[PDB]
Amino acid sequence: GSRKIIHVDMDCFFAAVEMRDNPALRDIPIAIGGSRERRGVISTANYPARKFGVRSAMPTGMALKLCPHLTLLPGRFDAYKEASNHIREIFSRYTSRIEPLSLDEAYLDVTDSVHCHGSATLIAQEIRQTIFNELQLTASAGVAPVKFLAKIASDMNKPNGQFVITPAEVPAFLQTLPLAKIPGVGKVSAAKLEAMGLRTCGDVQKCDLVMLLKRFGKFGRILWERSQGIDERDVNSERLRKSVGVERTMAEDIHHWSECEAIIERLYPELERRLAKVKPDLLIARQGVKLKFDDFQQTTQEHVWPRLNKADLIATARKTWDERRGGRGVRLVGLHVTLLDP
DNA sequence: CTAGGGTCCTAGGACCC
DNA sequence: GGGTCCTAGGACCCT
Ligand SMILES: [Mg+2]
Ligand SMILES: [Mg+2]
Repeated sequence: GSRKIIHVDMDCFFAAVEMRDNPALRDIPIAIGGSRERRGVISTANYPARKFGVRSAMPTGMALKLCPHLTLLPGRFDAYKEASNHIREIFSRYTSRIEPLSLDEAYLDVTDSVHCHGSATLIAQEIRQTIFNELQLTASAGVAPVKFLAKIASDMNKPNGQFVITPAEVPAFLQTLPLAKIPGVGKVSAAKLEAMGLRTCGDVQKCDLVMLLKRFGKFGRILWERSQGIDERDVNSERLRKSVGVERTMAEDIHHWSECEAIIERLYPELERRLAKVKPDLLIARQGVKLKFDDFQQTTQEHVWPRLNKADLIATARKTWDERRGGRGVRLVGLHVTLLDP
């Protein structure tokens, strides 16, 4: 009863696309991200930039201190979406059991596959080769009996490689696995776990489930399970979008309601255009707004509402402005919609 | 020197039983 | 008191 899960993951995705489309960017340090003047961050970087320490989510000013010649690109999201659609269609040549997680990666359940004599190792390799043909981008892959190990495995031999974890290999792999490598255990959790002496899955195996449940709730059950290679989550090909949002961080903090309202007037057409692609009649379940202040606290207020409406978003933003700003400056304004259930 | 696109979980009061 | 909805906040995911 052992499944075969593939996780496929594009290498330096946004950057790989810009270098394919402009070969002049191949050997110099490049990064997709907002300028230092726009108070931006790095979305991703190529390997020449990463050598300097440039990483995703790094503030762009820090990226530039590490790497003064970093070439900064704004991003061509239709080009990334196009490559994304292409690799998903390549995935469909092998199975319909496809769960995309973002533009550039998916899980594949090839347990019941007929291709490559049932070899998941060879399927992953054929998919990676096919993506390099046809798109001229490289992908890495991970093969394992459950999702999270497959996703960990696709990181271990990148770029342009893969890694297979067999059931017999799972116990040795887990013993020294840092908890922070499990998808969904982030910096805050890893720090709480470290402070109680839990660094690796081997550390957590020596823990009582009941204690984990008390100290972490349902997360503690996930931790206990994952530390044993237990991950019964099925590959789900029927997930649907639940929200759509449009927000912007300004280059300077704003301090006047007129500035905030002016921001909303530019954001609203974008939100309407993106909703309409998926919901022509603009019918929704909730809509709402987001402010982030200069102390980086952020607040949202959203409410049941039947149909995208600009004035109500202005009105709600006005209240949030008056009622929870407390005289602080505002670095970000955002709009938001929750989509109807079906 | 701190983005923009999202998902999922938690938690208190409202409302319903 | 138990479901479920409503809303807010936050950890976390991707690039
Ligand atoms: Mg990637
Ligand atoms: Mg990815």
